[PDB]
Amino acid sequence: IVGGYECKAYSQAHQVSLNSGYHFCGGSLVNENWVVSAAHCYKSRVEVRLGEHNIKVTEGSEQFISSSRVIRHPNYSSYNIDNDIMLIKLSKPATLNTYVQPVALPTSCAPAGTMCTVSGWGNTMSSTADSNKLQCLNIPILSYSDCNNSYPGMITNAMFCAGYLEGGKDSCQGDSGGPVVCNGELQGVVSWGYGCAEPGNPGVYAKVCIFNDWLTSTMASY
Ligand SMILES: [Ca+2]
Repeated sequence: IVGGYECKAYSQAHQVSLNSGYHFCGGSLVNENWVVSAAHCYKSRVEVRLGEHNIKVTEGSEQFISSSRVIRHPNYSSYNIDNDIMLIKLSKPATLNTYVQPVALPTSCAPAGTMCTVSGWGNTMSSTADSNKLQCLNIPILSYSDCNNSYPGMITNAMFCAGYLEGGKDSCQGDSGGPVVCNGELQGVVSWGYGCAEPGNPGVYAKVCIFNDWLTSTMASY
């Protein structure tokens, strides 16, 4: 997260760290057994760390659970990073408490102008911002025209832009797979962008509201 603020410890209870010897992506707990991330974060096996604030310090709030299965969207395509969503089945259910809570899947798509929160342990491009403690950022959803203008012809129906065309504030590498929460629901998944927090290069997110049929269909296929 570039230009954000350190989140109030555990204010983002659904936030998870994806770890394979080190933090490499984020994810969102959507229920006791499932995590939503980015298909570009795919690994056949990962350890999901819940209840985290400072990933480098044991706090007593964490839960480490290995995955029983990692399922990328059947239509994911890397050359254009389309359908950049993945489901992770936990090997054992998370324990919900003061530190671990799921985030609800969107009923409907949020329109342009909606103010949202993005969080993560990715690069902050700041000496002063410690990526080891969860960073938060409020970003507005951009219009389709501003989005397509920024990345001509590269925006599909499974993407939306959010952030600031002037730059300075954005998600960054390491934040990928993380949540974009708007009015208490998971609207996006940190996906891609050109650089981080650069003028004219807003962040691009996977558009969760068009994947609801696939998501629920899969969560019912345990
Ligand atoms: Ca910790």
